[PDB]
Amino acid sequence: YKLICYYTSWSQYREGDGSCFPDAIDPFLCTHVIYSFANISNNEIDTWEWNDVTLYDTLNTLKNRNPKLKTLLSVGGWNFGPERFSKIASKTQSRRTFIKSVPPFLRTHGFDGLDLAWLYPGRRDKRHLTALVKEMKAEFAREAQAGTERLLLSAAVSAGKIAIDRGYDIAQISRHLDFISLLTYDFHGAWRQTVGHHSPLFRGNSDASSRFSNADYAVSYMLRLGAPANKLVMGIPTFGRSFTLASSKTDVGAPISGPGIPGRFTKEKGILAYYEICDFLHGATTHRFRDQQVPYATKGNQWVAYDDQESVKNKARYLKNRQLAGAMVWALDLDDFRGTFCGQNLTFPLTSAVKDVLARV
Ligand SMILES: *[C@@H]1O[C@H](CO)[C@@H](O[C@H]2O[C@H](CO)[C@@H](O)[C@H](O)[C@H]2NC(C)=O)[C@H](O)[C@H]1NC(C)=O
Repeated sequence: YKLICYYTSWSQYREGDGSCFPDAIDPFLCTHVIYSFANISNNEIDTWEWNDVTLYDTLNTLKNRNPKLKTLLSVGGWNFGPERFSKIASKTQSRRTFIKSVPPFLRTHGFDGLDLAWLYPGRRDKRHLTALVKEMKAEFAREAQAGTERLLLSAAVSAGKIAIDRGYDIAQISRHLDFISLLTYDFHGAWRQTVGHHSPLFRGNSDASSRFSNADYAVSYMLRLGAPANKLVMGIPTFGRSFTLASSKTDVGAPISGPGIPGRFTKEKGILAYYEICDFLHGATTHRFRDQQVPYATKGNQWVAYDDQESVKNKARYLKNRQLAGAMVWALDLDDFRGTFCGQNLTFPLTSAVKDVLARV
């Protein structure tokens, strides 16, 4: 089983303990660590933060304590417009140029592969996404001839039924991708003003409207579309989505007036690092959707939907029973990397909870 762990570039700028550098990562923890967001300029992959080469080096030295460890670099992300990806991939000339620029970059900085985070291809992009994966992989095979190890190629895909039908040809890109990561956590997406859990596991059978929103539906679906189990990796979140209530009501359906107030370290609306959530729980009321097997908490006029050690131990357990390739964890930096925020003395409590279940066969 694989344990893919995303690490983000901008977690270095957080104040106090919130700050995080590749330095704090346990090398023996995950199998694959995906460094977050490279960029594109003049049609070639390129750096993003001023000090990326430095940090590239720090992350890639962990492979010195753990040789089994594999690291990849990711291109795209939410704050990277899709029109941008879309326009590189639809002109074979600008496309072929980006591809050729990739292997040497990865090699110079010591990455074992590249990851595509084209955040949401559209109806008009399905065909080019395919071209890009196909051609990119071809380029990696041809390059392994120089007698060095073949660079890995992966992709982070949407888990929303309508998004998968609209922009992905799952059957095709699964042939060329080393693994596929399922973004199974943005379900109660950005819109609608009702309280709800962003990463529920099941249908929460007490809910009738949207069955397409949950890890289970998403997974079954991808399998039907043709992606093979041994390439699928299920996304697990390490952050919580927050709302500012608009009434005394706190149960399913309750009205929302907007996002939740920012975390003291995370500084961003509607979001909360896990270590922040640990502090938050003090004086907070905790509840747990039995149906979807995921917890939520309220305190004041704030309602937080999140994932704890056991809702996570559970998602992990599902993943195994359906025989998938492994689990993907979004942001080791959003977890309690110091281990001084969530009661117990453990470091990376959530990510290691997943690793425990994954390591028991
Ligand atoms: C990522 O690469 C992009 C595209 O190369 C960089 O984009 C910009 O470059 C110019 C100088 O700032 C601007 O005039 C343009 O707005 C812009 N091109 C676009 C958006 O089409 C961008 O700087 C890079 N991002 C970072 C953080 O370096």
